[PDB]
Amino acid sequence: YLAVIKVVGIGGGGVNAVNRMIEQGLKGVEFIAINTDAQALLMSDADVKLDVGRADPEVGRKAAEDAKDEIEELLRGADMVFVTAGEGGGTGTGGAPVVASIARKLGALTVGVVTRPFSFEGKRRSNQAENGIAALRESCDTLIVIPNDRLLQMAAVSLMDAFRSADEVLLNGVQGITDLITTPGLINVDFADVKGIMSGAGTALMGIGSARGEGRSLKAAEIAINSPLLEASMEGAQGVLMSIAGGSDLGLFEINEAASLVQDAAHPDANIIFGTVIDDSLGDEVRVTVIAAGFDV
Amino acid sequence: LAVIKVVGIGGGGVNAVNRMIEQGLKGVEFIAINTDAQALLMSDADVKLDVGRDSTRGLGAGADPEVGRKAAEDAKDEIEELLRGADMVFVTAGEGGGTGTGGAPVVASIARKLGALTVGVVTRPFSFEGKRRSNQAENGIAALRESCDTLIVIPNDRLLQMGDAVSLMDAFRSADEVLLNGVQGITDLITTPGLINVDFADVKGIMSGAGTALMGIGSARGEGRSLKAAEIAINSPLLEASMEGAQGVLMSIAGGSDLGLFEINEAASLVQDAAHPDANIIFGTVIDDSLGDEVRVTVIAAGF
Ligand SMILES: Nc1nc2c(ncn2[C@@H]2O[C@H](COP(=O)(O)OP(=O)(O)OP(O)(O)=S)[C@@H](O)[C@H]2O)c(=O)[nH]1
Ligand SMILES: O=c1cc(O)c2ccccc2o1
Repeated sequence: YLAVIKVVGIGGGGVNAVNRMIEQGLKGVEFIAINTDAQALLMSDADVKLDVGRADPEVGRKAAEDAKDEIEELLRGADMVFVTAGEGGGTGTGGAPVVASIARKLGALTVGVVTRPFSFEGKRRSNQAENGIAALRESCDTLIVIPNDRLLQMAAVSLMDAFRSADEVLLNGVQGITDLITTPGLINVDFADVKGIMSGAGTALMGIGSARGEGRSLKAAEIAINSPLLEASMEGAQGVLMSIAGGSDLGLFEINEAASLVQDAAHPDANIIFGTVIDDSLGDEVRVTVIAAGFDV
Repeated sequence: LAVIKVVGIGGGGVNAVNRMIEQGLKGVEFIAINTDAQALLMSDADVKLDVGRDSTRGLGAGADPEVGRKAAEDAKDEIEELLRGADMVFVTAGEGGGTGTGGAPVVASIARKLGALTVGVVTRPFSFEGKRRSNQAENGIAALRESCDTLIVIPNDRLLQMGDAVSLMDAFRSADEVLLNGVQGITDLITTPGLINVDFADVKGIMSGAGTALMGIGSARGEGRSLKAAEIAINSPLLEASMEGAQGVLMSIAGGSDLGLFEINEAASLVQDAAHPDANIIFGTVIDDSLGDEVRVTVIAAGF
């Protein structure tokens, strides 16, 4: 009866992202690692693991289609599937859309998570990364797109910091939503609400914010609604999800001030899903995640 | 904090990493890369990558370094994605086989292309392993040295002059230990500093572009421990009697919190008296409450 959430990392970048989620204690989900390369295997502590290798996206797609039945049996039962090939290119890019289409034909709410690489990484031809997004958005209910370039606006970031930041915000692209659904807080939500703003919703962007001390929830919320990762698209989004993670001492009044701000910041006709998550490991810090989907005609 | 990643590649490198994990080396991420799937399933590394499955069946590179080089290069995008974010990468291997000899330069070059401070720590095989393993290790060391800021070379032959005079497995365990000593002697300055704090920036200043290097290790307890451990270390057979001509020297003294500045300083006086007249010498200390009344000096010598 409660939502069954499965999180699928496919390809080297995807299995590695899933391994990071496991090491950071992301709870309440089933982890699935799918390897798509014949020549190598990244190992994983995921609950469920499937090797389909039997650096090219076409290779990753054929490997996944060859295993469509096995893949489908792993996904059967899920209310929600996340699919990511994480950072980097590779076969995962090709296999991701196959997993996503299987999940959506199964009727799971299917959320793709994809990263645009930094511009300083170059491009390898076919417009490979752009095609990978398009194929994924062709088969996802919601595609969360993380533009890594916008991280360089979040300061005077070093090259190592830029990579560590990309990893962290990718992880949050899953955690911020899944914790809202799976983990109790003062303000809880219905999986059905979440299904309503994300189903058939198309492309989404994300924003994050953190603060300590006085007015932490309003500060963190204002950082999140203003995140360069949202690419100034908050005002036109027709679906908006916001989750506030903090300690269990966080007062209703302060929470509500953040909820009121996202409503002022959002388009008047937007669906807004608002909740909180008790995470006492955070001290007097509070962490806001904002997912914006849709667009205004 | 600086993000430190330690890569064991090939069988010996993966075994050294397990020993690092067994002995509690902290503050680093351990990455095991091998061409044998069952040896990687016995690894306790945080991250594990099986390469060359098409070209080796998961049974090693058959002592062929070109096989190990192609297997790592085939996985270069994956490896790069595992290293991304590190300020410091160590690349550790037993030279002379196929996987470590061939693959270590690829891992190192990725770390260097990312701009991480890239430190190799590798062993020369024992003379009794035969002349092809020595030849292959020679080429592998030369390739590795092109892609490392500092490449620490540990001659296994000299291990047999130290400690107890037994068993083949015992000797390789000794290799595992000295590889750990070379990694820990450096990483602990950054992750668990004592009184004389030598941070990542300092280590980067002395180790960047430094070239080939040797190490010495020494420990002692009781009266005059810090002087004793320092003298064993600067006289270590692993230093191949070349300490005294080295112009860059990094030295760490690890001890419990009862280790006094006076003790530390007396060891430092001894080392710089014995050093090259023009040598750059950096001394740092490591708080390690696990050592009891023991003190442990590690010495890294480059620039001969
Ligand atoms: N530290 C350490 N060194 C080892 C161990 N076993 C072998 N060595 C050393 O490392 C060298 C390389 O061995 P090994 O690492 O196992 O080969 P490999 O790189 O995996 O190459 P392969 O795939 O062709 S079998 C050996 O020649 C020996 O000198 C070990 O258990 N610990
Ligand atoms: O550690 C493992 C073992 C495997 O069988 C596997 C298969 C596919 C994907 C990831 C995997 O990680």
